[PDB]
Amino acid sequence: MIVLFVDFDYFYAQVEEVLNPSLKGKPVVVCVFSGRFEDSGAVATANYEARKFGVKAGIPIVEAKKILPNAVYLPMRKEVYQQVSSRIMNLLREYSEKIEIASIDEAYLDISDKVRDYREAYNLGLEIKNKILEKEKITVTVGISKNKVFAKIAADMAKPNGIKVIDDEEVKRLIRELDIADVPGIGNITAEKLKKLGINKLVDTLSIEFDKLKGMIGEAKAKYLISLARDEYNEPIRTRVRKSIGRYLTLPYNTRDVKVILPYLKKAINEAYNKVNGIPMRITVIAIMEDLDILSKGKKFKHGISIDNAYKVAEDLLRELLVRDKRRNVRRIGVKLDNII
DNA sequence: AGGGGGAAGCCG
DNA sequence: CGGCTTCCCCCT
Ligand SMILES: [Ca+2]
Ligand SMILES: [Ca+2]
Repeated sequence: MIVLFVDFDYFYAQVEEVLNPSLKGKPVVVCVFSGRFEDSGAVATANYEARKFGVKAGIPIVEAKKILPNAVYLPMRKEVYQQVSSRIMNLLREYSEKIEIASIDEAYLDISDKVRDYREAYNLGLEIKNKILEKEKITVTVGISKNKVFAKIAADMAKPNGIKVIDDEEVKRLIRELDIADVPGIGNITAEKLKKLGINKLVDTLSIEFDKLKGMIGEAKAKYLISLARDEYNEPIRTRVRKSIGRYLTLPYNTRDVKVILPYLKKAINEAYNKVNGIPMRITVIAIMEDLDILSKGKKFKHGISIDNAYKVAEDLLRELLVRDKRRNVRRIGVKLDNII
């Protein structure tokens, strides 16, 4: 199996630069403004000119502005980014049908029965890059390896505007030298738990008894990590099915008054419904509380949920959450549409 | 043994 | 911080 992973470089910011070539070479900070205060909210994506100063995704906007007070701060334009992305994805479909659209800016291609050699793979990666740059004016990073995980590692190593192959031998070396924290799917929580016990590299997870590993990080990731370190990850390209579409709004203040909350919830459902190209069979209401804790209550039907009962159902789920948590106020309210068609 | 449902984790 | 995905209870 030969897998080619495509990772659109600093996507949102880069789309902004394409829409405005006068931004290129300037710190660009694409943010999610929350509307509560001016400058409230978080950074969503920043270009390299910004991230070289610590201004990156996840940090509060006011921190960003503290570090880089003269950068170009732009609000999320997700509909645009998504149009561009759908075009690049369609573009990618010409090179393979076995394709997994992992997210808005990431996609996996099984080019196995379509190259037969890693040279062809590299060259095809250059072809893909040149095509994408030519048609959509954005640079991507291509990773190529023996599976999805190492393709992604390759991309991670070559960002931005890179191309990288990880042959079998380099896989062998990587199992031994690559930090657990750099393993795709492994975040800071898992990495910290493992780090506490001297588990630092992939091969390290072999040194510890399975039951103990599972006891630390859960069966799933334990099986995952181990299979990687044994170089037995054989997982195939699964075509899409990412059936979650969400929408979240921050309330004008914290409150338990459904009379205040429900309105914002409906608009959320509204904007959620037109973002999706199909019908959800399951709806979940999601409340972010005042202590930032999150409550979910959802319902699935054997049929599609029209927007008009999405309102009713979601109001029921909301009231239900307000019974479930009699203590805290709500700070943000949202919805997740699942099981789409 | 199995499929929800809801909380925990990842990562831009 | 925000929005998705993963995962692991939990109750037949
Ligand atoms: Ca990415
Ligand atoms: Ca990682």
